[PDB]
Amino acid sequence: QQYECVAEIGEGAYGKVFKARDLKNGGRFVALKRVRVPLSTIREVAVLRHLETFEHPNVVRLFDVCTKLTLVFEHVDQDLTTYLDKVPEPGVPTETIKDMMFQLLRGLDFLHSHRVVHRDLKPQNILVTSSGQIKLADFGLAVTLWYRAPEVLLQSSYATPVDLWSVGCIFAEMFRRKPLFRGSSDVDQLGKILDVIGLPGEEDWPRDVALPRQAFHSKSAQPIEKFVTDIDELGKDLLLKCLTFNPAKRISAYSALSHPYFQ
Ligand SMILES: C[C@@H]1CCCCn2ncc(-c3nc(Nc4ccc(N5CCN(C)CC5)cn4)ncc3F)c21
Repeated sequence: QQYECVAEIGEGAYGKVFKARDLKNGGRFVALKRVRVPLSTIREVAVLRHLETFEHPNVVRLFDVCTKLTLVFEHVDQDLTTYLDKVPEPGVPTETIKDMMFQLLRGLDFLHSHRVVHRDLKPQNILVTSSGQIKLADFGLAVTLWYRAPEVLLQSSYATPVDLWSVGCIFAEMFRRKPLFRGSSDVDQLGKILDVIGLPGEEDWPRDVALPRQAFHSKSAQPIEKFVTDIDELGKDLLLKCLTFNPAKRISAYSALSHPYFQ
């Protein structure tokens, strides 16, 4: 084979990911991934090869596609979840957050501008280069609920604001170094959320969902500076807009890039 697997670096419902040697391209480490045995896959692959034509610095580069189906990416040495583990005390520098957040919002904005929703944005998909660059992975191709948007939990909409709620949970985890909303089910996840952001208005609750608003009793909207520590006045306003219950009122990645927090 053109690539030689050396170690497993990821497993799940997306497929099995391997660290491999690019035997033909200088022995560089690459990320292999195999998908199962269709025409909807033809669709999602052409999109992946189309976004590659742009070669965005905040998305993992696609080196090859083979034939059930093998996907070769640029190997980046570690992910966000092992970066936050190994980072020294007392945490991530305040500007290292601001920079990584901007790279995150740029990759998401690139993905959203081309009408691609990540749908599972979490630290395990966020990768950090040895240089410190944020490169997104595991998208454009079809369990932890800790980063699901409220509208995915309620099962109503699954649009681009879904990824911006996750950005809020990652934003707060870059000050906590621990997940903000950590639930054991979708009904518990939505509860741990509303316990902090507050019970929204009756018109903010989507319709035809099985879970009614009156199901929860999270009486107050709590101040976010209690659950997240060390966030500035701007880091609060930006984080509050990502963690907005109504996806229509929630901030977009394009509007988040042009926010006072990134000056
Ligand atoms: C498998 C990942 C992430 C999941 C989601 C699936 N997906 N998709 C792409 C990648 C990916 N990952 C890396 N590198 C990486 C990732 C994790 C790790 N890990 C090794 C095991 N450790 C316990 C944690 C760190 C090491 N290199 N480099 C390029 C990539 F395109 C991954």
